[PDB]
Amino acid sequence: MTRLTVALSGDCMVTRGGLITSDPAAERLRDLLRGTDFAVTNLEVVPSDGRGHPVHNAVGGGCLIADSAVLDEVTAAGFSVLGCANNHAMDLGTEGVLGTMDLLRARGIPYAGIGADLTGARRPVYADRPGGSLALLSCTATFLPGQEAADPSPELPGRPGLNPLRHTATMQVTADQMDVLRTIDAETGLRARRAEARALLGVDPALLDRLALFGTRFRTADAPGFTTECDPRDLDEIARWVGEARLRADLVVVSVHSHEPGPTPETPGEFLRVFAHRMIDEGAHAVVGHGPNFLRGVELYRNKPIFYSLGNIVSQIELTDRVSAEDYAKVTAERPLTPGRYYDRLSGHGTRLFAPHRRYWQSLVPVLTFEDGTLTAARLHPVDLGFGRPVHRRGRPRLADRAEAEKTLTDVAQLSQPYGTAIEVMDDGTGELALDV
Amino acid sequence: MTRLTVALSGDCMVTRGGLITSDPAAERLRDLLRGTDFAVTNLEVVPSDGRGHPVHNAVGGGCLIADSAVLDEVTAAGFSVLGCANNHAMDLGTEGVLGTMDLLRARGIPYAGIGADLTGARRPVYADRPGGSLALLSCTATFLPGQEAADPSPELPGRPGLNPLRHTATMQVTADQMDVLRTIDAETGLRARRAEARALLGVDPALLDRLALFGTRFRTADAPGFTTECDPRDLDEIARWVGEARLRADLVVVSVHSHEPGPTPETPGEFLRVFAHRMIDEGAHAVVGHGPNFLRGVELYRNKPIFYSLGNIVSQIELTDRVSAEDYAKVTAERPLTPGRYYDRLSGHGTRLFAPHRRYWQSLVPVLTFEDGTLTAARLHPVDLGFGRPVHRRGRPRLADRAEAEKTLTDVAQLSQPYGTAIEVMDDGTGELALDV
Amino acid sequence: MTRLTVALSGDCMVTRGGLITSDPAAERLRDLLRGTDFAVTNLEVVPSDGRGHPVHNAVGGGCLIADSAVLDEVTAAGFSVLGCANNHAMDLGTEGVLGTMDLLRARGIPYAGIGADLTGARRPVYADRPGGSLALLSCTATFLPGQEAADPSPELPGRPGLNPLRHTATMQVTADQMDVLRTIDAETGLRARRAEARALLGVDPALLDRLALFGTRFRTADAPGFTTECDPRDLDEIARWVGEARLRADLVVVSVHSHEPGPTPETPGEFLRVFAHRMIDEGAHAVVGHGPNFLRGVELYRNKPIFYSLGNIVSQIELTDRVSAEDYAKVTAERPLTPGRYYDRLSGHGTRLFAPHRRYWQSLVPVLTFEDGTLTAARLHPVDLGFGRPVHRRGRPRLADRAEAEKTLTDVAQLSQPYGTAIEVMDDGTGELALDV
Ligand SMILES: [Ca+2]
Ligand SMILES: [Ca+2]
Ligand SMILES: [Ca+2]
Repeated sequence: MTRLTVALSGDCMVTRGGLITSDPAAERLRDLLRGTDFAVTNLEVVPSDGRGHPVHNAVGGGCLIADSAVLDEVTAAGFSVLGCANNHAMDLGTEGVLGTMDLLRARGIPYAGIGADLTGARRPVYADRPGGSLALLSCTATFLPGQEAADPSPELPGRPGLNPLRHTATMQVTADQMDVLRTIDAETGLRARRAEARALLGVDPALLDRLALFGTRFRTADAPGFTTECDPRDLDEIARWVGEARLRADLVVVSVHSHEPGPTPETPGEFLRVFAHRMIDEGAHAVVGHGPNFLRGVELYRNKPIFYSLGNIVSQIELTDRVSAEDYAKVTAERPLTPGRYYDRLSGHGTRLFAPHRRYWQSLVPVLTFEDGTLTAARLHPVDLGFGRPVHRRGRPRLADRAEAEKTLTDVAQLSQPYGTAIEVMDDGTGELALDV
Repeated sequence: MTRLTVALSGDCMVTRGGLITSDPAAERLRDLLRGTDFAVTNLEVVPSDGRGHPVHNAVGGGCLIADSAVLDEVTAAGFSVLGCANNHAMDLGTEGVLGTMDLLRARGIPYAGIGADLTGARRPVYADRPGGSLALLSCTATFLPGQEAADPSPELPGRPGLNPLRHTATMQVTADQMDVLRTIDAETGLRARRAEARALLGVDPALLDRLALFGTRFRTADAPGFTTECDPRDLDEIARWVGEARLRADLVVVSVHSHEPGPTPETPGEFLRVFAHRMIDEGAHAVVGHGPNFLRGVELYRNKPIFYSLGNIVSQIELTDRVSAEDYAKVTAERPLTPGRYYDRLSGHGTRLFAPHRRYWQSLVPVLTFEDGTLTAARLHPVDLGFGRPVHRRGRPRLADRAEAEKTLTDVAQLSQPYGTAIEVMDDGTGELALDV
Repeated sequence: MTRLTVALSGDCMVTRGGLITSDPAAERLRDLLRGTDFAVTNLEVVPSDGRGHPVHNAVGGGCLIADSAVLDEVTAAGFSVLGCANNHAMDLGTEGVLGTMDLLRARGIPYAGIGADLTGARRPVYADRPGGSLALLSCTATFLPGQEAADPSPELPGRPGLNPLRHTATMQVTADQMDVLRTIDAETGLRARRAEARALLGVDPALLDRLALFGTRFRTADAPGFTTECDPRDLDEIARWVGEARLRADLVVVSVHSHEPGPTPETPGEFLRVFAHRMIDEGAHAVVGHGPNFLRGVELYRNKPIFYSLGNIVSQIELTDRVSAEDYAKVTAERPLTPGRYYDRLSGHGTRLFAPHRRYWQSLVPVLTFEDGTLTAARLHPVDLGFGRPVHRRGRPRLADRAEAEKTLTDVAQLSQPYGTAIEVMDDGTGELALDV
């Protein structure tokens, strides 16, 4: 009865115009996006007209702020529903995220994942088309503490921010390793410095047999190990809104940002897999992931796709003309630097960071087809971002040529193999997931 | 010489985008509306950008507030002249109705029935087209007391609000029933509590042989009965403006909102029939009614049509994302509710309110043709609103298929039979009124 | 250890300057007020600079709006903490009450009973002095429905308004009287007009053996009677904030507005007595009442005073220069009226309303002395408002002369006798309550 198509993509880090070049492979990507009912991307940049102040985001790679005109490039490329919860949305602070919401609403762009308070950041956004409706929810597990939005109290307003998916890590250690840690705690005098916190709260906050030292949670175990788990509040709250969106839309897509690695950099964190299964358990039709700036595996769970990371769909970090003073300070310089010179010195003249490795310049655009909520097709379109090209040309997306698309499709198939996912391959380098329906 | 077509419709309770789906029956409804000279609907929702505060409208079913973008859906569907006097226009208070007027005027949408003062709410609006002009007046007989607009004094401004059609109800009781009422008044001690109101005003305000007790008017009569009558001020004032509009437009349409039932729910209140006859007596070319959220009869009076209720042309109450705190309090909940969950619990999981009954999901769009003020045709187009479909899909209008349109046309013919109205029926399920001209 | 004095007063209906005349008895009243630690009055007028729109408050006697300069007269007279919850605070709507809050905060005047949302209207205000602190809470049981403030929801803001003390009245009727009421319901056809409300909600909303007809609650009883009861929500919420204020101030005063009469006009409603006992049960040090524009009895409950009504401390209703158009319409006139002529015709040229009766022009200012929360003194100062004087001079307060103060003190003693209250009388006409401490 109802038949809807959804295009998915990863980090859209756009800082320049001319996003879609005159290359036929780039114009064919825009044609692909425009031809779908909904095209989702993750706005990994703060569009700005001047509102806000730069926050110190050194671990995030610096501030990512661009002229608000890049929003026109995003929409003209074909993207129609934006996810905004990520580790850069708060780069201009609470005033910046309020400026972003204003810019998006003035341009008529549906967005989710940020809000004036926590509920607004958690809400889904409903995009209505003549053929049906899509609900988008957006959250992130990577962000500086405090950047999460807050709901109001009877006496104070909330706080603008992002929709959080918090998680805790626990270090499993043997009983002998545990005794050495507490010995180090006592002998270094650190336990003595918690003496008054014991008197104020009534008990040692390091004694939970659990243990909290150096801002890290330790637990006695049979063998050493490492475990992660979602925050129960965030998991239940996000799941709650997913069930709400299922009643009011044909399709529910959950967009999650997560840099956190598993046992190996290409595997997702264990908490992210639990989160993705829960979202589909609550009624989501797809889970699209991003963060690590490279591709990760694709899992089919209860006949619904989980894309743990679609990498970057646009990557123009080194082309931003907005570098904060704290970011400049990370590069020792004998003279004041211009933005382009700053990034050249930051990457060691191109010998480190994202430039030398091909994984940061391959992408994937899935196009899913649903019929009455059932997944009937999941096409895979590999995207090339121009590895090895000059800094001013790399980062713009185009449909990969046959040879490169096959390499990307092989990578995705290999990353998806632990989940039992199979891929059919076309002659042009595109492919599609093998479905059970 | 002059030949004009007017499409009429009922309550437009729009809260979502994609009002006209990709269904050919829905696209053919937009084609029908766009093809007329004037398409009138009743804006039964407050479009908002944030101005105002929710009023407690529990008897009205709750607050009905939507993103102001729904105005674009109304105009793109084909509606061109809006009536705004109804029991929801004041859902965001005087500031909300001032915000609505701003939104409508910024989008170039003609409207009537609300204003900054009582005269502005009473005025007609003149919609001019190359083929002629239509004057629309809009009033409502259902609203919370005080919501009516007010005119200024020499010392104070007026009050923003709606154009009212007030009415009083009188309970006819036998003389023995009357004596019991006054006995109950005296013996319960209620008459004692009016002792000082007697001293301040000079007489008992319950002694009018009329009688006013429990905020109700009682009158001695031969047999028990029930009578209603329009407020003389509102009837003369509205009639006054109708005569004004007749001098300045080719066509004068009066739009009246009224939930009030007659002896049976499908019959209009006796005052509404007197009002409708008066409007045509003063020179109106048509009277379009709405309120009860279902269809009522059609009457031809002095060769002019009276549509006592065209039901809902759009019905998306359960899809609103704006639920006030007082509205939430009507549903006892062990945890905070989302809007969709709140409406599911309010309707008893769909077992009560408007969902179980088909009458709330059938509609009618008449298209009238006038030639020099004379009615020469009155086509009837039954509209389906999707009974039994999921909550996120029902409420959007489309031209009913042959089988359903014939059922709707039978209902209208039956509801119109007490007025002597006859209908010709086409092969597709549409029809037209039998005219005397 | 701590010793604090509190002056109390009733309705302050000020609309003109020169509140304290050059009469030594008036200057001695200001000296009395200025000499206390806290002087409480009820602001029974909307101070305005132009913000808002007049609401239709016919049952309240019309709109009561004045130049905001009257706030300077209130403070210069000696009043220092204002209560604002009453049936006139909303005379200019939600915008007017927001304008009042702005005016009060710009002048540094502590106030309670109105707010931007329901919680702000319920909160106490803390007035701090070098000798200690007083917490004031303000609520009203007389107001037009909907004027109560509202708290926000996750999706909509609250509503500015007043702190409500709602209550329900039940008419006790015999079983035979009950059967006549339902017979009148069925035979008049009124029960037939609820036919669809039965289909929508699932049951007749008039069948609760209780019964709800004509917007009135009826109950079968042994004998006819009349009972009132506080709204459980308002009683528990107000009591909740009283317990909060007790922790943060030396003294807690609850100011309640109530026109509702008991079995006789001088007795308070039964619900008001239950409310007053509860407030002191929760930790309030005094309950000051007002509304009826005349004096009522004084009760000592658990060694804490309850003043059910202190009448008017200022009464200049007929001197307002702001008469709304709806208020003008209550007087049939052959020519447009000026404010003074309008009030002369409204009172029948002075032969009715408040002018002919002395009870509306006598007042009382109690001055309470507390020592560590214990009431050690309660002086009574009768106030004269100028009965029989010209309209432009009556309504301004002054300490009553010996002869008139003794008459007022006799009235208070008589009104307080049913509660077992005794009064000592001084030679000047003032007095004090007989305390058990
Ligand atoms: Ca990131
Ligand atoms: Ca209605
Ligand atoms: Ca009053």
